[PDB]
Amino acid sequence: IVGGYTCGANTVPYQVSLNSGYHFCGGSLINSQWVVSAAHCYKSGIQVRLGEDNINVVEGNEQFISASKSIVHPSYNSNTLNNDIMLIKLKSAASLNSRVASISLPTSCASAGTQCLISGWGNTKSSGTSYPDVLKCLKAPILSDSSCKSAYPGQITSNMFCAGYLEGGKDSCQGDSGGPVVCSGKLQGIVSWGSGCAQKNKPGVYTKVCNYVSWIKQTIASN
Ligand SMILES: [Ca+2]
Repeated sequence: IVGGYTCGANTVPYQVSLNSGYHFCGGSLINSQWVVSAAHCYKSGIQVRLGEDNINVVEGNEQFISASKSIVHPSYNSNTLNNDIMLIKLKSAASLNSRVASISLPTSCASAGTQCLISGWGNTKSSGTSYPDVLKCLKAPILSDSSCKSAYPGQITSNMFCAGYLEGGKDSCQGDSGGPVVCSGKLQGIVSWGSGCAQKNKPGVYTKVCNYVSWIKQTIASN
């Protein structure tokens, strides 16, 4: 997250870190057994880390649970990132508590203009590289479809939305991929892509989770 703030330990209790020997992507706990992330964060051998604040110190509220299954969307296209969503099943259910909690899936899609909370352990520099240890947060508004398509001509599908600041300076970034965009208390986006991070006229692009709720529900009903 570039231009964000330190969230505060366990104040984003549905945020997970995906670990394959190191943190590589975020995700969102949607019930005790399932995490939603980005399909471009697929790796074999994922361990889900819940209750994290500092990802490099065991502070006492973590649960580390191996994934048993990952399910990339059936229509994921890794070239365009259309349908950039994946489900990860935990080998064992998380113990839900004040620091490890699920986020609701949406009933309706979020509105342009809505300020959402984006979080993660990704890079905090627009130019250069610095990865935080503790979870960072950003409030960013959803941008109109026409603004998003003007920023990325011929690249935005109906399964993507933009959020952020066209003047630059505030955005998600590498290493935040897969993590949540929460708007009015529901998971509305997944950190997916953008041109650089926090560059002028190049806002973040997010997977539109409200288009996937039927797939998520039927998949979790089946696995
Ligand atoms: Ca930790």
